[PDB]
Amino acid sequence: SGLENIAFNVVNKGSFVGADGELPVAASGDKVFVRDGNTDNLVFVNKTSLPTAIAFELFAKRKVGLTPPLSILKNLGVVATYKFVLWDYEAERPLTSFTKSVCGYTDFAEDVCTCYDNSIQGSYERFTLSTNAVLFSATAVKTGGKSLPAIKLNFGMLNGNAIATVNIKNINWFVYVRKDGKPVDHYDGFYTQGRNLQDFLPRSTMEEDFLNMDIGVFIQKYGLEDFNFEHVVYGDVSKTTLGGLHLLISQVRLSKMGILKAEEFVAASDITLKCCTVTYLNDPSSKTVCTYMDLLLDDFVSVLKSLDLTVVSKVHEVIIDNKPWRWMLWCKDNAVATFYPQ
Amino acid sequence: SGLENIAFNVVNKGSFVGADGELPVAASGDKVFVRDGNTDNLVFVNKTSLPTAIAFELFAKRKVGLTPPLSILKNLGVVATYKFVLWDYEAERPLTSFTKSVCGYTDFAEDVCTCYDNSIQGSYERFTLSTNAVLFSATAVKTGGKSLPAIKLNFGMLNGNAIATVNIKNINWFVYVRKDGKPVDHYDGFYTQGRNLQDFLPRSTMEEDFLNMDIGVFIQKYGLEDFNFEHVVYGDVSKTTLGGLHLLISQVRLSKMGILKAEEFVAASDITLKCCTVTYLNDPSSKTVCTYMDLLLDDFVSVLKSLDLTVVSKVHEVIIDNKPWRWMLWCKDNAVATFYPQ
Amino acid sequence: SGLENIAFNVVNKGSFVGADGELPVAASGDKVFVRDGNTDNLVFVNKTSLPTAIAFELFAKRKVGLTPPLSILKNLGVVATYKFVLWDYEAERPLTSFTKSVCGYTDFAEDVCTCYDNSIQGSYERFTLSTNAVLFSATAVKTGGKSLPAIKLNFGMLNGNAIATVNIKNINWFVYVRKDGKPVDHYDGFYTQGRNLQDFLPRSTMEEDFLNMDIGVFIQKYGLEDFNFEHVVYGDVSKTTLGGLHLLISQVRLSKMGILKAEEFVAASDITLKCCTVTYLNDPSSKTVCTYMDLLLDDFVSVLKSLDLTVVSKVHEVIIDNKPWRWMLWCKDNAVATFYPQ
Amino acid sequence: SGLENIAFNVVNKGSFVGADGELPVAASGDKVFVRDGNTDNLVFVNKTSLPTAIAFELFAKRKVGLTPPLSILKNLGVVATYKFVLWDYEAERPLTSFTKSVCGYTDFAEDVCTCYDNSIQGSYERFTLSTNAVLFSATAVKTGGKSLPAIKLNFGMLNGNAIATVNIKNINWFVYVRKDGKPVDHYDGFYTQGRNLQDFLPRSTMEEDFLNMDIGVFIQKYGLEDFNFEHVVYGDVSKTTLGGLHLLISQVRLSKMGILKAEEFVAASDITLKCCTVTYLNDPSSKTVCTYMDLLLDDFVSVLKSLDLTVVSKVHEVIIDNKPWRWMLWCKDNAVATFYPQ
Amino acid sequence: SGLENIAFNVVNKGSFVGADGELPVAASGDKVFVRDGNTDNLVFVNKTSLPTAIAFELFAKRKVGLTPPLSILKNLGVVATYKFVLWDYEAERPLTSFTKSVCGYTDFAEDVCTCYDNSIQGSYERFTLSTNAVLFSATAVKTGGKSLPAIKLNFGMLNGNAIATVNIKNINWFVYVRKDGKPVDHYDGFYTQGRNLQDFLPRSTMEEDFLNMDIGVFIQKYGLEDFNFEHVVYGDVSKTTLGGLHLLISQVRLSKMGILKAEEFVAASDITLKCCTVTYLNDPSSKTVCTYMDLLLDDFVSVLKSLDLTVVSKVHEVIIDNKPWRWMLWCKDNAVATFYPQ
Repeated sequence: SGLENIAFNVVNKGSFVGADGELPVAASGDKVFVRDGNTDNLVFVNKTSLPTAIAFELFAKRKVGLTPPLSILKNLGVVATYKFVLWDYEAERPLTSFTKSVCGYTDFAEDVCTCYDNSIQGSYERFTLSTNAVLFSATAVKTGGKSLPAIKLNFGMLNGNAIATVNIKNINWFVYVRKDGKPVDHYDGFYTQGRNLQDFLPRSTMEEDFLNMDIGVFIQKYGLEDFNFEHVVYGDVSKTTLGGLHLLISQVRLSKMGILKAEEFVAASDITLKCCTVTYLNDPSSKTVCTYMDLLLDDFVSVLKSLDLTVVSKVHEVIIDNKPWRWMLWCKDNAVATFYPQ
Repeated sequence: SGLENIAFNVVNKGSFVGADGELPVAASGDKVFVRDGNTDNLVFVNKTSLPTAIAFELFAKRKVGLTPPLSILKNLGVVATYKFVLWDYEAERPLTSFTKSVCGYTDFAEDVCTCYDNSIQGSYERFTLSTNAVLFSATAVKTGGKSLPAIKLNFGMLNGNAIATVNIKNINWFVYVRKDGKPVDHYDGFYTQGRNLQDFLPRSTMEEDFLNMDIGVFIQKYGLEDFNFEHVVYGDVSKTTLGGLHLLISQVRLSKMGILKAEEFVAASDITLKCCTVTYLNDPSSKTVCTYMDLLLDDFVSVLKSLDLTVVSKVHEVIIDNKPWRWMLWCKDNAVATFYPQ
Repeated sequence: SGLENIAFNVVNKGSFVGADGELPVAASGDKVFVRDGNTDNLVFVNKTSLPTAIAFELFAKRKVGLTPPLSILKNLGVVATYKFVLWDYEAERPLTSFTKSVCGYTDFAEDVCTCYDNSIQGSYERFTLSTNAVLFSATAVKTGGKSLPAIKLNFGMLNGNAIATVNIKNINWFVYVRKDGKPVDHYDGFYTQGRNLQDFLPRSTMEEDFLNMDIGVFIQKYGLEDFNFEHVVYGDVSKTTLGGLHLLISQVRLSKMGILKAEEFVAASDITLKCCTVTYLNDPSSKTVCTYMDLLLDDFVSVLKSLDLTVVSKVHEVIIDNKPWRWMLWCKDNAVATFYPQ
Repeated sequence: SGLENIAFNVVNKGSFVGADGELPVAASGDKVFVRDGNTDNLVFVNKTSLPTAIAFELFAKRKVGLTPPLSILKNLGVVATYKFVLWDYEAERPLTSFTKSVCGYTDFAEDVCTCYDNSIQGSYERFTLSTNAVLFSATAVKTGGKSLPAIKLNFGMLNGNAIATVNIKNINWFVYVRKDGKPVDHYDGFYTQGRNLQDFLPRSTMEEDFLNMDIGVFIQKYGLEDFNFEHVVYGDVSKTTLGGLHLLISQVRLSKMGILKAEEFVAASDITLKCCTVTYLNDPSSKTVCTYMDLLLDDFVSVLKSLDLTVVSKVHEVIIDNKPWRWMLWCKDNAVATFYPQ
Repeated sequence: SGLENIAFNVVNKGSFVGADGELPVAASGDKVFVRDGNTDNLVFVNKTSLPTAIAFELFAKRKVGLTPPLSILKNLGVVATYKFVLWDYEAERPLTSFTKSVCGYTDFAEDVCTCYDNSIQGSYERFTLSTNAVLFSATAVKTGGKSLPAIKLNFGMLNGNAIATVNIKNINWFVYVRKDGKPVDHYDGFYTQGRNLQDFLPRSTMEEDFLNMDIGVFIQKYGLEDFNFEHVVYGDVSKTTLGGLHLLISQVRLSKMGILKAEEFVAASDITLKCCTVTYLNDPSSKTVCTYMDLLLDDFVSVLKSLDLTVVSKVHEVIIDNKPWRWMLWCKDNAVATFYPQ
């Protein structure tokens, strides 16, 4: 019921909930203001390529609180969301430029891979009829008494903050794909965790141990002697060009030791393969193009312990967030020399 | 009911009429667009200091078709309009920055000189109760069987075009003032006509005659020999500095003779005293600060024929659009030498 | 003496002090630049709805160093400041859109509730003549009686940073109201402290103890057993929906235990009742609409210890920053169940 | 004395004249507004790449009224103007991005080819000392009866309008060059007239005759039979590709016959060689790249009657506005076939 | 090869490296977006006074990784960089508005003081021929074993992060000046270190000691009793006006003790003399205009121990970053009272 009503919701409920009320609002350049008697309050700054009042609407209509991770949805070719929007809080930007039944300006009429939120009346039915589509759900989906083959997540986001099953608290997402007119049989692979350098929290004993233990002690405990962990995960800050360092957790640990900067090529929370320029001040070291992923450390190790250490170079395909990724492996004398994506 | 509904009205009815329907719209910088399937149509360009979507709303809510002239309303200290807006089509801009019960963003809560349109349910009643306010009406206003003292206009505007009573067609506006808590007794003076150089049409036989006749013939016919009409109204293009030329109609006539440019200091259709830089190409002449008014030529003459030609210099006060204006008169040998405003 | 002079002051003294000198300046979009020979330095970014050069001037003319808290001024209906501006450093914005004798573009000629700074020549006189106005000063007004009912503040701001009387350092503001033509008799209630989550420093032994002590120990020491402090102030992070948490200090303590995000609905330092979306990562918990105020913990307690624990539900009115606020109280078996604003 | 004072001058005197007074002004995007109590009036729209308040200042400080033609000044490599600005009314833009002693933001400290206005105290002295510089003056500059020789113009501009010596009215400019540390000996060539298609007026009997006479009659009278005037100047509208048409006056004549559009490649009034896409509706014909110059028809003809009609192709150099221009000449059987610039 | 190719490089390599590939890009306001199928990703936000696509190009063409400190280059009057740009990461802005052979829009044709990067083919040759120019190099420039003498730096920047020779890691820059047509003989003075308050790391045992030791212990160890170190460097937070505090390291130490804010007057990383408004919350104290420099503590001390403590006031000239700086010295009874720049 108009921008004045949406402003009322955003100011009083932090998002559009369908509350009654109006505030005077005007977009002006990339800013949204609300007239508060004798003062104009800034309530929104547009970092999208959309018109400001539009970006503001979509932000107000984002799914608030508990949300599914973004990169998987992006990876499944999601083009538009149905009756909600998913906000990338890191890039400041909806998941895509397109919606369905959200906003006239951005609505995308053509049949296309659409993402449905099971918590919303009728989205399941529209999803099942589709040739290509994705469904997510706080719970599983069935027909029979027995269910539907599924992507099962034991972590998620909360108002754009990374959260995990953790005192005993269950964080679950069920994500379903239909493609070329039929359910996808099965879902392989690992899932990126969606954490960031500043707010990183460990989600496994092995991760706890990586951050807390001495190097030799951690390597011994988990039997990693043939994987050049000191290079590949710990990072080698001994030359001016910083070696390896290819997980998020690598940065986390090293920044406990000293001052570490990581400058992301393109700010985003809906991407699997990440990349930054990384600088370590204390023992001056940097790597201009530092690829990395936030893989659960257990999963990464599990990948290492399935590699052939006898070849000199192979390219291995790892399935992460539902997509094959090319990881280069250099070996030497039955130990890993380097292991990196691309 | 939201910008999408207002866009629907503007695109299909040229203004907001309360039609049902929605078009996707977004302001972007100083432009308004409507999404037309695969194309964005530009429907509005903002030349106001207001936020673009706001300026667009107020424009959509302007009084359309037959309107009262603007400069009188401005001159009566009008601060806000009640339940409509008056659009200055020349400046591209509402009459003031303020409304009442039109638009949250621009609404002005405090009691102030408000302008009411009698065609709108309830505006008369609110007007009568006010300490300061203005009312306009297609017809007169009474209590008794006998009426209300009034500003009576026999001309007006039509979608921002100047129109006059003229085959037999009546153009009337009745404008009423209440000030310091009571009706204004009486209304003196003349009214500017609101025409422009390009679209000027004569409204009297004398005006017809000014444009059509020879100079000597026109002067003789109307007995203007002691008023330096050749200088004051016809304009003297014989030196590089163009003399006199102090009515709109002066420009109109001279531009029939040759190429005349008139560059307004500040574009506006709600101002009484006008001013431009005027250039005549054929017999190169110009006047940097050329004051002028669009007075009915009869009224101007009537003012001349009430001046004392015996003084060397007096400043005369003329009442135009309800305001005293200072007109300088230099006389010499019982004829006018110069007569100009300021 | 023009924008060039104001730029000179801002660049060399961080504000307009009346220093002589000039620097080439241009606003461009929402930015202000200074030509430094071969380089344009960005000196200001406009987050207000005012034109950029104008927002820049008012920022340059803000009261620098020691300043009174803002929300009380806003609460006393202050519309404009006389010969200075109060900068909200959090919103990046003058206190209101209007000044008096500061800047032409923003000056507000009409008689209205004006705020005067006693340190400025003549402000007290103008204040005393006013029908509605507020006065603030480092010292209190005296006259045998003698003082003049003033909301004696023992804390303040300092370049937008919260500071308190604290080694022995006095921070005082005296704030006077005239309303409907006469001094306000008396001033009741408590005052918000204006601290933020990141910079929070305790101001009382009780506050020191809330941050440092165990829960049971703190509750016992202050006899809070019947006030559900574990829910109302400590916060309950045990479900996905985070319970209670209704003071700034609540967030402060919880962020010492783990990673706590607090996303303000509208950034401002001139508002009394605050509100955010709050997320706790370590034991995943969040509250979408989390009302809170930064009350002195002693005062809040004092409020608790004046409630009737025998009713099931009452709405209590508490006076904070000179305004009645509705606080909801659910009781159960003579102990507080919930106590929150609205 | 500040933008407020400059706004006062522009609104009341149409330019900066040094009048006392202030109006609240604010640039906002590419627009400048003045607060007129309850209304923001648009007084300037920026079409320059300068910041808006700056472009507004330079416009206010332009030379008003009688001005020298622009393209010659541009051709003499003028980089900055001393204590004034020259406004290109067509492109809406100062002659260059640079001034000296006009505006801090655009001032150009380095010694460079500067243009001086003899009407301005001290400009002649600074000009004479310079290594490279241009001087213009409405009076010849002297020496001892005799003179530093000059570019002598018998035409000029008036508030951006083309004007000529013409009842008996003298329009003169005297333009002087110093280059590589010494007066320029002498000045050859012709000068473009600076007219436009809409406001074109003839400046010679030959020009009068070209517009008014029949083609054969005009050609015979002036003995033009061997110059393909019907193609080169009249233009050939007989095919879909419109032939020749290489003078302003060519367009002028043709637009008297029917509807002619001429879309300039780059709007400017400071350029000698012009170019447009030209379309004739009545007998559908167009030329995408139509080069032309506004040469005095007598001068153009004078150039024709100094060509060798015996060669098949030569490139001739013509001096126009103090610069050599390459004109291509195709001849056939001792008559011109084509004659065009480039 | 076009903005699309530059976007490809920035998104995939974090800068322009000459990689092949294209991404659709568009600047819009002060933002640059890349079309990623169904989504527009924000890749750059313009904080410069240049047009956005241009600022974006210069950023992509910055020197990446190991770079020379900026303020010295600025101090040597550098106007343009040859075939690279130096990015000020703090102000978000090239070092100047000008380049040579980088970008057409910002290229500066005229001979002027140019900076050359020895790592770039042909820059040394162009540098040597120049009348005024600067050259930097990670290797000393030679002559016959010996050398054109240089500004020798044992510290530098790394992707905008301050770094020093430091396990054993050499950070060197060699900076050479030519002026008035000939090598500069010799280079006196000290060099600012380019650190910031947040990322400050000590570069000397004395610096280590200043941060870690007690005040008396530090002063005694280094024999500083006659230099009012407690005021001049430690700072005096005991009054509401915070005394002395004239080094970066002063802030660093104090912010270890409690909450210290330092608001820079103009954000920059290319300036020697710094200045801010500094506020200490815990013991409320602030200094509006707080001048400071990040000098190696050893160098500052070295300057102190070369002062005459017998005068009451002298102004001392100190050479820092190749420039004389006026430092005021007040003495009293053969001990320093105050010592500050300006």
